[PDB]
Amino acid sequence: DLRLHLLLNTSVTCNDGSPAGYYLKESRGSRRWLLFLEGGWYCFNRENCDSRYDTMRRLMSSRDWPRTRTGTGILSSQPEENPYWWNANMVFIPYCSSDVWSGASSKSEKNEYAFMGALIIQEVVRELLGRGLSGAKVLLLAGSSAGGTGVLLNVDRVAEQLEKLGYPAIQVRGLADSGWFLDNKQYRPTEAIRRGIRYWNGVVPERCRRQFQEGEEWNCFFGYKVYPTLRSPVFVVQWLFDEAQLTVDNVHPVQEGLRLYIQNLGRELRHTLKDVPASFAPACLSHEIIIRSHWTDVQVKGTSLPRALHCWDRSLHPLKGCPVHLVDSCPWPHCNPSCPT
Ligand SMILES: CCOc1cccc(-c2nnc(N)s2)c1
Ligand SMILES: *[C@@H]1O[C@H](CO)[C@@H](O)[C@H](O)[C@H]1NC(C)=O
Repeated sequence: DLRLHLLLNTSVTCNDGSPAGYYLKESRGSRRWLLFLEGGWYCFNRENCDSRYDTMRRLMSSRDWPRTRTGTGILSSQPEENPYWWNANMVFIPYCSSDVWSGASSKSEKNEYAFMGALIIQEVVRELLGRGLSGAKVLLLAGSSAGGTGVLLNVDRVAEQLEKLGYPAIQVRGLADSGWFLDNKQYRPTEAIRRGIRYWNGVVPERCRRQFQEGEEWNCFFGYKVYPTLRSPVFVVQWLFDEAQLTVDNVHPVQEGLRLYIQNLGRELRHTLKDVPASFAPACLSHEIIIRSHWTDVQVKGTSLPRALHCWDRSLHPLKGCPVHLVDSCPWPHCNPSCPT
């Protein structure tokens, strides 16, 4: 169980002005820290944010949050559930900003909602330094779905923040799960992200912003475009046939047209990962994995995800029998026998 702490700086808020926060389980004998970003889509104007507030309110407010949460998957402390980092200090950061963790805008007389995702991450890091993070050797910023995209948008800013605060020896790294999307042709959101950035006062990494420039910052929400601009090591986990990708593409006895569409999506995803040295991409139809209790079950080329992450750790000190780049080559969902049922 991880215990809730609401942020002492009450100007850093969820969508409705209530305080943001984090859940924490400390491990006194460890210098590794795992900060996980929750996912859950986003909203991009007054009307669809109002709808979200009616029936997805825990993603917009802390008023009804429970005081504890059970750590699962990579946030579990049991070695049998989490062979990778079971003895680490564990942090779960709830997603209550509806902005893919990019926003920097307060609620005010002209803004019905606050969008403070980028500032929530910075404030969590600041307040954790007084609770033991000042002694860390590695800070892994991880996340799933919108939280995986949030890793890509924020990992280098966390590294810069710790450098400027006088902690140049903490190694900052990223783990992006199910946040690597393609701005492809639909079978039957670039615009929704463009509108969202203006609504949220969204911020993107500096080098990516300089490449694409004003009005085109939406490009930096797409992994294959923002990843080459990053300096921190990032490990990319992505199902080749991601369900959120297919939903946006308007895909739901498969005939030739849809067969070719689905095979081309897998091929394109594989192509964007060809030069990503730390990656895990199985040929499955699914969505998210790293905080699932059965995350230990899937394998690519005989290597599990916890093993690949451990091999990544060793590489940051090629390794015999300890691979870090694992991408399936077979071209149809569930051609990998270990896919989630
Ligand atoms: C942060 C990006 O989020 C997503 C997620 C899933 C799909 C898409 C898109 N698909 N087709 C497009 N033209 S954009 C974007
Ligand atoms: C509180 O958070 C706001 C928003 O990021 C920031 O401008 C301010 O400096 C913070 N105050 C303190 C005391 O940390």
